[PDB]
Amino acid sequence: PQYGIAREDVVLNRILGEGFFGEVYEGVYTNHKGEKINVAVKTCKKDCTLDNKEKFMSEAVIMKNLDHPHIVKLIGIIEEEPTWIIMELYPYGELGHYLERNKNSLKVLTLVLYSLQICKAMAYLESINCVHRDIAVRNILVASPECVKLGDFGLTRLPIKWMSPESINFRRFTTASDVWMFAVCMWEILSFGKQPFFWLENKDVIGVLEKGDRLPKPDLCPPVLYTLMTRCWDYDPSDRPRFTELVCSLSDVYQMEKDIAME
Ligand SMILES: CNS(=O)(=O)c1ccc(Nc2ncc(C(F)(F)F)c(N[C@@H]3CCC[C@H]3N(C)C)n2)cc1
Repeated sequence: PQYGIAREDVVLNRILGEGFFGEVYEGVYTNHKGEKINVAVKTCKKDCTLDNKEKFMSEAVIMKNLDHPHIVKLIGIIEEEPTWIIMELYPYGELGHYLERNKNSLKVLTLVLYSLQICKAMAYLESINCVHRDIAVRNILVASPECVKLGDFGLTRLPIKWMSPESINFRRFTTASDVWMFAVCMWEILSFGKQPFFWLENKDVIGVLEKGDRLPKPDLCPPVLYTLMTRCWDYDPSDRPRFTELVCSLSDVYQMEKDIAME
């Protein structure tokens, strides 16, 4: 057998966009069985520090070990020469843009479905007490109109407007902080990709939160779902639902929204 991937197997065709560590390219990987897979090929800047070259790899190896239908798929790794991380390519791009573009067609059913899918990826991460620091629509890829995948990165310049009080105040990041951030992501989804607290500056966020003030319900967000978001935004992290519970609740909301739309 010829397990793993050879640099021969992979051709670069165009720029995709800059990733945290370096440019990412669109290309085509040719299978062990001759199939052509479209791929996003991540690279690390040649001039970056050893600590950065090591984090790039550290993240890669974790992504290699993760296996969830709603987390971006790592196909392989070429360590040598210019290191290439070969990910599956998701043709529809980032959820936030996809939502902005399709805001007049998307039904609430689908928005709840994307929320549920991300919540399942998070319940998996919670089962290993892996914390994801970037559960946001910019960092979720659209595999198909009915499938989203949580991004790699986030598995200075912090996403203040997505962070729990404890994160902002003490740089504490736990599962419960991820629950808070995940509800913010639900809010972006149900708002068709608006930025949370777009009407504030970063410095003003914590004070508003400390006041008990919260993102308001998006127009098309079901009240039941907003109540759910609201629980995820409990100031006290012990009082927030776990991800396993949220999967159950969101499953119910999803099944309800489905019934409503089919009849
Ligand atoms: C939405 N923007 S776009 O330029 O149209 C586009 C933007 C991505 C894509 N596919 C795409 N597919 C897979 C991946 C990933 F590497 F698996 F995560 C990916 N990563 C993005 C590329 C560099 C940054 C990272 N984003 C998610 C933060 N991207 C296809 C089109």
